[PDB]
Amino acid sequence: EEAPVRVALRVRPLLPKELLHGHQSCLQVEPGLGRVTLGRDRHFGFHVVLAEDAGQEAVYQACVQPLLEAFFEGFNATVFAYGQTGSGKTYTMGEADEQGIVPRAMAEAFKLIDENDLLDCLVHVSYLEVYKEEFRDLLEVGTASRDIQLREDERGNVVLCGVKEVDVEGLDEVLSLLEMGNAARHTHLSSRSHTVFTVTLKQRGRAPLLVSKFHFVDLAGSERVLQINSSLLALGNVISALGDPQRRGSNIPYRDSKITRILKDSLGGNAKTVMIACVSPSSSDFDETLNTLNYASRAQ
Ligand SMILES: Nc1ncnc2c1ncn2[C@@H]1O[C@H](COP(=O)(O)OP(=O)(O)O)[C@@H](O)[C@H]1O
Ligand SMILES: [Mg+2]
Repeated sequence: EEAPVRVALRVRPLLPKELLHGHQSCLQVEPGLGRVTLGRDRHFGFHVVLAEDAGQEAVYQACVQPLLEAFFEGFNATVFAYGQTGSGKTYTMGEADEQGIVPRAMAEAFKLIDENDLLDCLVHVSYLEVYKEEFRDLLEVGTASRDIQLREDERGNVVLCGVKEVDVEGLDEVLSLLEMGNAARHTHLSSRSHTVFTVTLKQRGRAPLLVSKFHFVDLAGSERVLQINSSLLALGNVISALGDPQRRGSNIPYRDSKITRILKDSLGGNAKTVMIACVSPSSSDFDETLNTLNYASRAQ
């Protein structure tokens, strides 16, 4: 009935391009100790640390599978990928073998539905982009931003008005929708916008209403030019508050951004949340890697 935000760090390999430009790793990663060392003497610990050799299935098992279980119990869940552009958020979240979190979680969801034969289940999905505090519905997109509203009901549940929700019965249908949403996003950068893929599960007793939501979010790139003036800083403020024993029982400032408002019922409290902080090990990215390590640390 209450749980901390779980923070996972994912370190990707140094990329060919980075190697060819003369860069080398500035991170020593110790997965079994749950920790990393930046440069010579900057040490950071996280709930889960995944090294460059951790494959997609390993990330999914470490970070996401336990959310999937709470989702079917009727808890809300979110997994978000955070980090600078180029760090591996999209690769990790898998919405665009090498398949990422979304296809694996959806594959498992439909198997669970098949297994729970005493429940009658309905699943629908929405797929939204947030850019400069305006929504675009990627499954419609003929939808004016002004016609999508984010509200909250009396029981604290987030209510979307004007967003397309599509019933799905299998992974094939989910993959098809993701392909079209991703096509629709282009015909403004993907690294300056957030995307939110929301899966809603409605379960009723007898013969395959408890309602839960699982959000999969691929956040805007965290890089900075160098107080709360950005959606990433609003999200960081919220997760900081939740992780702070003095602040966590006080008023959590969800209202500051659309991203924190849409996740309000699915971020800490009674919901289960995992942040996957993605980092480049490249020495060329030292400063942004430090920024992400520090941001992720504030959530613990
Ligand atoms: N864990 C990983 N293993 C191998 N390649 C990766 C990994 N993470 C990211 N990459 C690659 O690094 C590049 C940037 O990844 P991407 O997912 O686009 O990052 P972001 O979404 O954070 O900008 C892509 O070419 C991607 O294939
Ligand atoms: Mg990306």
